[PDB]
Amino acid sequence: DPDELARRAAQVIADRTGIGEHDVAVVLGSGWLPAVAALGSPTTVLPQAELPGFVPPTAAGHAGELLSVPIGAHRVLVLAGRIHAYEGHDLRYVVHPVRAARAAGAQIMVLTNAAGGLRADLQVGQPVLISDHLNLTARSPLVGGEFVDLTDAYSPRLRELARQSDPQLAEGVYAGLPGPHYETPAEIRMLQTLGADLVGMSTVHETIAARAAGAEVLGVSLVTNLAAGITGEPLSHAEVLAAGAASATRMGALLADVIARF
Amino acid sequence: DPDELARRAAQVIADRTGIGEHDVAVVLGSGWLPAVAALGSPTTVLPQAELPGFVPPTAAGHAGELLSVPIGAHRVLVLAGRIHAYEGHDLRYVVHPVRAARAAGAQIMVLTNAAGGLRADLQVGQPVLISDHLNLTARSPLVGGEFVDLTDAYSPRLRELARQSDPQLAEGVYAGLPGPHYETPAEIRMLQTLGADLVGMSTVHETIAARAAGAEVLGVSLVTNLAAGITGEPLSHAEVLAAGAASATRMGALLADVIARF
Amino acid sequence: DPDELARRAAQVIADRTGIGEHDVAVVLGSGWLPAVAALGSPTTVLPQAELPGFVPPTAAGHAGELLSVPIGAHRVLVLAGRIHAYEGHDLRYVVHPVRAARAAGAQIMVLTNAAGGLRADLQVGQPVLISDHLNLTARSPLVGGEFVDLTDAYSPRLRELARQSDPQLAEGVYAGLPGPHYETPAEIRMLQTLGADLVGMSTVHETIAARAAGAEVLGVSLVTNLAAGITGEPLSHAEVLAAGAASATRMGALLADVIARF
Ligand SMILES: O=c1[nH]cnc2c(C[N@@H+]3C[C@H](CO)[C@@H](O)C3)c[nH]c12
Ligand SMILES: O=c1[nH]cnc2c(C[N@@H+]3C[C@H](CO)[C@@H](O)C3)c[nH]c12
Ligand SMILES: O=c1[nH]cnc2c(C[N@@H+]3C[C@H](CO)[C@@H](O)C3)c[nH]c12
Repeated sequence: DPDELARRAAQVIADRTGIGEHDVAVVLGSGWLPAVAALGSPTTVLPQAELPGFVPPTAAGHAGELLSVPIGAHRVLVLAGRIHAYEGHDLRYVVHPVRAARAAGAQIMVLTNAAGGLRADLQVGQPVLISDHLNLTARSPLVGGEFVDLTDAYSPRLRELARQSDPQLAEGVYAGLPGPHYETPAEIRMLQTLGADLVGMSTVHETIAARAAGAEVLGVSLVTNLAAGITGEPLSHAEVLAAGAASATRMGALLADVIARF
Repeated sequence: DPDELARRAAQVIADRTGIGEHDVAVVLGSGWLPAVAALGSPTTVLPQAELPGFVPPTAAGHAGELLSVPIGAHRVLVLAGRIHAYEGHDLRYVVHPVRAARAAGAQIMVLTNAAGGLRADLQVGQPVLISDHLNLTARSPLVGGEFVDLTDAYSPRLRELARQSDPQLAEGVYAGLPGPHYETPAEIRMLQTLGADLVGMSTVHETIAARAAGAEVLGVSLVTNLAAGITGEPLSHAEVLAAGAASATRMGALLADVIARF
Repeated sequence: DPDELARRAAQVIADRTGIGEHDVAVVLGSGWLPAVAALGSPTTVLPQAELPGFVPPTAAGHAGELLSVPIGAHRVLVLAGRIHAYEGHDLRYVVHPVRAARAAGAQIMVLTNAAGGLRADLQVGQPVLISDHLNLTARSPLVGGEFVDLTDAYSPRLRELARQSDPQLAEGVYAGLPGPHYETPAEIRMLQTLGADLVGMSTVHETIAARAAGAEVLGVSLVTNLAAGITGEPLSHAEVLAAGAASATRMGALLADVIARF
């Protein structure tokens, strides 16, 4: 039962942070690890693994920590690192962090990730707001009778607030694939034909779960590389992390400022 | 064993209805529940849960009953309600009803469903004959060695008979997705590029199983809403059922008239 | 563990063939069974079922044997027949043959298969080099941390060598689907829009596993039929095998000559 698991996790979060309720939750993805400090000074930092239902993150660049940080007038839950479907876990565990955050009081989820850029105007190191997504996993974190509407899944309101922080920000459609292998050039051309501007291996299910649980979502992708075949250069996870690190300053600053505007 | 479980179901059906063999089978989908009255008067009504191999339907608007109704010169098996892949059951259970119907003698399957409309001409409340489908579930109810040809999976002959009943009936390509979450506007634009005119969360596997079993198929979608992003308005299951109810009488009358022409 | 099972299978291969190491591996797919003779005179022939981790092939036209054949200056492992995902096995077993071959020393994998033709200039009986693929199975044979780059997954270098044998060889993008049901005409139109020139039910995962393991790949499809909807004619596995048999002479000769050029 996802509901009870989330409640139990939320209770532990309240007991360890000393805060009965949090207002916003942020998940830092690949390349986003160094952006955690700019969010503010944490009042609590603990291992995600400590929390009920939390499968510890294992991918490089994912700290696997939970931080409670005051940002603006909000108490923010920072999920430094996430698990992915390609790691083999049931989607119940993949979306648990977001559900636990919701049970802890968070009504706004800021989901960040690294992504390959498909639209010609996107450059490596550029943060892109997610306007919508393409779930190409043939799966759903929802089960039986949960008919959730995904119109405005990525709140236009939150994207406008983000632009208030940095009017420069572009938007794009995120394609969520299973992974863990990167795409072939032909698959990238296919994704372009399908309307995708960004490609990654997470987020879509978490967004679906967040909406199903009544929370708004702000998605932010960091273009860590141009999609396969666009340049012809080889992609590697280390390169993804390195690319993300180069924009850590802007990223951390952006998150801190936008969240304060919520 | 699928075949043997289908035979057991067909036998219980014969015993309970007192009819040794049926000629046509109809599966009523979301919103079609109240269309049963217009089909004719049942000689027998029983719970699907009482039939071997039948996983009971659980989605709202799915009665989970089996009726034996005489329509014209045919003895018709009416499967009021169905189970869906999003309910978590293996496909053998999802296509079992159709296989049991075939074992009961049904050589024609009338698969009805609710669907979101993507093509510009479609209106809410409009019945649409399925001309072909797009299986976007990445699954199949068939196993090794079952290399079934899907050309004319939706019998042109039956669509021809349907138009004889209502000359104004339009046709469309149905895209079958996993569900249970509705599609994002971006996914809808993607489906239009893929050639989809209607979008749903059932039917495709049942059609495949029916063809593999040697039965002809007539697919009928009731546009219960325009696809996500077309109107921007929210989608909800209650609304799907409500829309279906507004057209239930017409749908039942249509089915009765078409089937009598078989 | 996949790697351990692979190394173990490789030790058995070495022992039963008396050959401590092989240089090239070739997988013969549907319709390719008779092309084995032209490869050369085998020094050892044994059932795949007798090797660790090898699930026996079951589809008609797949011998299920492993042959050690000297071709040119190379010691070649010939996998006569393969298993498919539609047979229900975990992808670990589907890609095991390739991983075992790599562990046995093979740094080049020649993956052959039967495929439906989508591009208008491709004819039944025509061999087509795979330039790239579209993995439309929503799956991957890899697990967490195995972020493999798939640029040039099908070695341009090996395709060049292939053309030195037959300068008239055409290239095409292969779409890998789950199967086992054949595609609907609407699905074929979709595949064309997605950039597919060939459609099949294997190879993509084996290619991914090969690349992840450090082996180059040469993919060769034999157009055994025009895709569904192109002609309207019925498709069947027997016809696929018959079509393949009609070009077995050309294929066996092609394989023997190309491998000798490696
Ligand atoms: O080109 C790409 N294709 C698919 N995903 C990504 C990502 C995103 N994350 C990064 C990480 C792999 O390096 C995995 O969890 C996917 C960055 N670039 C790409
Ligand atoms: O817009 C749509 N997208 C996907 N499926 C449907 C359906 C069909 N059924 C209806 C039902 C959900 O309300 C589920 O079993 C899917 C109607 N409208 C849509
Ligand atoms: O039209 C086609 N669609 C999908 N696969 C194939 C193939 C390839 N193999 C052949 C075999 C089925 O007959 C199965 O393992 C798929 C040949 N023609 C087609």
